Amino acid sequence: TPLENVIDVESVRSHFPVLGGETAAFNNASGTVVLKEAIESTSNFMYSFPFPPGVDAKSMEAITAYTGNKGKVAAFINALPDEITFGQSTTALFRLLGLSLKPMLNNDCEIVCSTLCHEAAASAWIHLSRELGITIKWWSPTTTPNSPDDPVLTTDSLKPLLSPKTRLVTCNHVSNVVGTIHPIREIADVVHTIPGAMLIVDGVASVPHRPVDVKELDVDFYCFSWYKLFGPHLGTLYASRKAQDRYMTSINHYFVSSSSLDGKLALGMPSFELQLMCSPIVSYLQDTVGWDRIVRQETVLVTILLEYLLSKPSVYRVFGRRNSDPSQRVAIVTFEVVGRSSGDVAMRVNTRNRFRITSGTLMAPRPTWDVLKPKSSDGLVRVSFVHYNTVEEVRAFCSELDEIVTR
Amino acid sequence: TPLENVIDVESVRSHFPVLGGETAAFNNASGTVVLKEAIESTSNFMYSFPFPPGVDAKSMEAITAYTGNKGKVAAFINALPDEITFGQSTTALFRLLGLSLKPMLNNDCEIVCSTLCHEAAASAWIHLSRELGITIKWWSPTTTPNSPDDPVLTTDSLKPLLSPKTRLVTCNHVSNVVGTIHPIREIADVVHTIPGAMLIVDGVASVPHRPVDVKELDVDFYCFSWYKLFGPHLGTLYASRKAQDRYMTSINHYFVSSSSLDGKLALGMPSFELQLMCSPIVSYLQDTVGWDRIVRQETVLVTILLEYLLSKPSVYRVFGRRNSDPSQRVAIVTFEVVGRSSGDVAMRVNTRNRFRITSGTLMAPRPTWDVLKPKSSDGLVRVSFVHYNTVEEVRAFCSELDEIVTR
Repeated sequence: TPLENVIDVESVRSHFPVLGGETAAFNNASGTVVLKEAIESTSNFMYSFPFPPGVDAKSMEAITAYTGNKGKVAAFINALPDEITFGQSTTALFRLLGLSLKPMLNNDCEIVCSTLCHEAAASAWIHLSRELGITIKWWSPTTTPNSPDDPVLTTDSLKPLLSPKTRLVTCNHVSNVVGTIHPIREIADVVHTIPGAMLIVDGVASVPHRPVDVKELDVDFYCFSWYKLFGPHLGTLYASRKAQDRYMTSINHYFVSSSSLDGKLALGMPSFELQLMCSPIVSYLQDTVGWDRIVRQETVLVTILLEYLLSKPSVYRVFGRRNSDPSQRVAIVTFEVVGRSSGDVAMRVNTRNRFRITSGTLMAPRPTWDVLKPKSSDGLVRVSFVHYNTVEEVRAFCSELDEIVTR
Repeated sequence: TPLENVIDVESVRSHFPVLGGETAAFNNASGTVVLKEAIESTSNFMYSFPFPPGVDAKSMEAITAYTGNKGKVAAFINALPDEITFGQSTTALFRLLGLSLKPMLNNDCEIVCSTLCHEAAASAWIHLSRELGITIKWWSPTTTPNSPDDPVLTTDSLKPLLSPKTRLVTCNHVSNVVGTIHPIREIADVVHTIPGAMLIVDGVASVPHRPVDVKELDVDFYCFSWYKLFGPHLGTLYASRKAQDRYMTSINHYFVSSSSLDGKLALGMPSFELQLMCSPIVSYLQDTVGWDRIVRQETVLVTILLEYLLSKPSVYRVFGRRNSDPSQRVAIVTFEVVGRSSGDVAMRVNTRNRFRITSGTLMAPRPTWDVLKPKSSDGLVRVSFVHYNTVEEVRAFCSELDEIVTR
């Protein structure tokens, strides 16, 4: 039978009013449409009496709403509230984590970084390394000759780079230019065979597509960005109690208690108005739509796009996993058109403005140019779906892309 | 004649709907009510098609709106757009500026810090000093025996601490626990007698109360926080072209152009939704109400509060300038009640919940405990007005405060 939508298109898209227009949103890995309920929540807070709140009954209700919001976001990733903090961005929070870790590190310790890392991560650990006088032991992904454009992160590739002096291992849960799901719990179990070693995971390309449980991942640190999750431009970093007590030094004022992650890393007054946009998104994803429908909807969308791209192997070179299986890969699909500029293809699609896609290095030169290695000087073409995208849109996009390349 | 409001109370307070309730907002130095037009602006952006924007006509109009917003904010302080950047907070932006300056500094250079500095500043320059192996040459303010609780920042106190190896001088335009206006252009002219030396000014307690022109101040760096300015929890840092080209190193990804301040200091995707709240505030302050009415309204409010406090010298010890003159001091008034806890006084006022005030160290231990030195273990009482506060409110507050202390 022809593949159809799993979601109620109208019910889901009622929360995202701009999706009714001419242009379909196929660049969600660079930023999603904001959840209506999230905007309504921040409006209500910003129209309310300002922080810092008083001791009166109405002020205590506003404190309960703030603490409640943090409690739900913490439960979203199965963390305790004192194990999470809100920041400017993942790039910022990774840099501040570096400053927190630096005092208990030195030039004798080893940092292992995945070459599939976003520069948000790479820049943090390059800067930390340079300040400590460390040279990074870079961790290359594995390709097999039958799947040369499908880079995989394996424990077997990591083990040779590990030593008794390994202290930092850094990788992503998903690469924003590949879309493959890495085996984080397996990597964590291997990293933790080295006493003193900590695993830092960039989960920016994961948390929007899959339910996350940082305790089941047994990661030391996990970080994600709400603007790829129907939310504001705002980061959230997780740090285990063990990792906080053993590895972290406060970067905050001397008089601020350093027990919580907020205490250690929170620089100035936090953006309460942006934080309170987040609990509405948690309840929307978990309860209103649910992960079963989200994953199934996104899987069907990836099936239709891969079906068309893999149908013409002489035209399209698909990077990453060449199946739509949910446990294997999320709805981030990178490819290049053989003998054509990726920029030229993206411009032609975006100029027509029926679909919004992107091309280039996508703030990830190491995975793009050192691993995937597109023939195009302009780099990769990327289409990225979320659950509010429709089968009808993907089918129409495949027709338009075909027209552009067949000309 | 009895002092009356200069503003149209109803017209001004139409932009701040929560001001109609029971509680009067007298803790504006910790956070103001958000401008209605600012909330409406961010709503419209967040309901609009997400960034990063396309090449279509409607996307280019959204780019023009973003660039236009930055252009107006830059003109608000008489800076060029490439001389300003938005950040998480003043505390964060000062810390990132430290990282940018550090590579071209060493243990032979001297950092001079005012003891009137907020810990937002102190923490930045303490951390930078510790990383470079520098000990700060702390700059004490001047008191005279006839005005012992009125600390002043003088060029004459600064000169002995200056050497040919001075590279950083740091102070605030206004202290959040004093409210006195410091002579920044005079300090700048003196700092610039030392070639290579740069002046960094914390203007968080200034920009809400007075028009600012960073070119007339001739400061190297100026920083302020929008949440004390009827806006979001969001910082803006200015850096002169000279200061950028000569003193700053990019902390951003290797592939990002370092010509603009954004290029140098912007970590991850900026919070566009919070930035676009700012141009509405610029047009509200400059054109809708205007600085003449704002300064005159705030001056009358300070006159009524000081009048009452100075009327009972045996009860109230007033810190800072004991006049309401606009060129001398802004509407931030700190005092303590003789033989009474500052905390006890604040609790009694806030519990009644007719007025919102604050007590304590207010994230400024150095000015509070090392300069002002209140007799109370609980520190200072602070009342802070902005132009939307009324003479009727201040008169009523004076009566309530009297009742609490006369008991």
